[PDB]
Amino acid sequence: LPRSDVEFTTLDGLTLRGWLFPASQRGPALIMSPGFNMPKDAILPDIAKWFQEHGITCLLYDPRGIGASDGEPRNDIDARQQAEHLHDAVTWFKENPLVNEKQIALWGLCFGGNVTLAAAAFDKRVAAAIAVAPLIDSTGNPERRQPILELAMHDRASRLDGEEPMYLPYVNEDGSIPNGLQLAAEMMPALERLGIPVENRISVQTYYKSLSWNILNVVQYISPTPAMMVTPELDVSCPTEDQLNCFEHMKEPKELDILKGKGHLDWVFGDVESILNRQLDFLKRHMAF
Amino acid sequence: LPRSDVEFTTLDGLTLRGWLFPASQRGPALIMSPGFNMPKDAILPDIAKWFQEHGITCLLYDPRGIGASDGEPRNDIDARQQAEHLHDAVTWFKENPLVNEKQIALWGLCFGGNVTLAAAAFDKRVAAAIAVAPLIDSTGNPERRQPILELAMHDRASRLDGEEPMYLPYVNEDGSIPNGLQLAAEMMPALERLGIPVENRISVQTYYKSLSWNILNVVQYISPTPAMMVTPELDVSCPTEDQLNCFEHMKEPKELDILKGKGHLDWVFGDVESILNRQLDFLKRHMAF
Ligand code: NA
Ligand code: NA
Ligand code: NA
Ligand code: NA
Repeated sequence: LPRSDVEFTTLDGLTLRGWLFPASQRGPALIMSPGFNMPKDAILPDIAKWFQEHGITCLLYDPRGIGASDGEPRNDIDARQQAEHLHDAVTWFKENPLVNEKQIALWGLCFGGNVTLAAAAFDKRVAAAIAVAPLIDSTGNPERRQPILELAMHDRASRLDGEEPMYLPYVNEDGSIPNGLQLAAEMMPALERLGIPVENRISVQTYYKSLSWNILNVVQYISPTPAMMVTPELDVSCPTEDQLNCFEHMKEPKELDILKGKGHLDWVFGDVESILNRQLDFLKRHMAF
Repeated sequence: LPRSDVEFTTLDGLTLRGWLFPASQRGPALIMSPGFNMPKDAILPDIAKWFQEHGITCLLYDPRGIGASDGEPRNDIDARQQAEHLHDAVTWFKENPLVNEKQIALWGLCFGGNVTLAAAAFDKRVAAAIAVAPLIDSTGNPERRQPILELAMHDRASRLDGEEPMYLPYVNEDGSIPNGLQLAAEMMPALERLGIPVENRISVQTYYKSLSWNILNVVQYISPTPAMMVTPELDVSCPTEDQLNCFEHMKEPKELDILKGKGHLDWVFGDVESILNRQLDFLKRHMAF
């Protein structure tokens, strides 16, 4: 079946927009969340297509302030709000007659995997959750937290006087990287090298909100919702050690797949059929289909 | 001088309302945050009068969704947002021409002490911070989180359908206390007994937000802002041990004042003059007045 443009409303009044990949008959479903500061457009659509071809209806949408979705400022990341919006997505999805409401899973890549795990921590309507190379910590060096926090205070006060929101680049003109931005600055050239457009700016408030967000503090609440982590062995962008630390904080039932020999992104050039068959088997075993 | 009605706009578009207790000349200032789900009207006004009489201009306002301030749902507690609103309160104090911009301190009681420590962790424009009997953790029995999280999920879906927000009582009809409501159910009869009006309802969304809020994530960032914790020795509502554990997570410069033989709130019948004198001495030493 062809993909559809869809939109749905959040509790806080925003329209989020995305793509629906309907399966050929009523059955399981999957809500897919993209990487850090990225729209739905890159990488995930072909994965959605693969799941759709295996009977899973997929929802792929632009988070708040990204891509085609409402939200101001743009490129202003809020994990707590984004997890909340996944609850609103589940609410929306349940009304689709192709969707068995006991077979709604969440799937997330990179920052989307952080938000996916957090949403699974809170929403027992979710039948299963998969996190692929999740971004666990944005703190960076906490002794360069001070400049960005000062910028965040200046940004508030300036916007209160009608100024535009302040943004940080992934890479300063002097070649520097702002404190919590090395993953972004590392991924951007590889993505753009492959023709994937990248918004190379992020609101300074993004760093403020992440200091109060610690996924390690809520992942113990996912259980008994089955959860799978998919961790590249050689992830230097989202440190493999961080991802395994998160897995260690989770309770059973939880399942781990290590992508042997792969980094944060280059697994897309490996045996992706076998990667997705493994995740499909996880979903089949736990959502029963 | 007489107290004035004041109001100020937050970055996210709300009008918060409060009282101003102006000192007789330009000098230090103090932003005062009340306890859990409580308006500005209780206990704090007389403390503000005392600070005003010692030369400190006080702002005492209703948090979002409380009392005279904007916010929907009502009685929906969001520590992250309330700390953000403390940043906008600092901006309002700085931008108005009554106080010395380098002598703006934060003061908070109970849950207000939590938000005060959080705000001081992020905002280096603050000259000093005082937390009195800060509420550190509202998780309650984590094995009891499920009925509330389910109600939170249901509230979201219902409100999207046009329905009114769902609230919980401090005391259920069978005499039971909802999971994170033991402090509130304990303090309510005592305040009402003294004629202090108590809103005995809390949004089900309050527990949802609080699980992603852990003040111990950020209090190590307060330093170098001088911070003072005032802890009742026999606090059974916010366990003294939680408070001291928070204090040990903080760095220097910090100062601790144990209120010997006092509970969460009954220190208000003791030697408050000497209690406040130790806080005034703390402020004088760090704000040079
Ligand atoms: Na964080
Ligand atoms: Na593997
Ligand atoms: Na509906
Ligand atoms: Na909490």
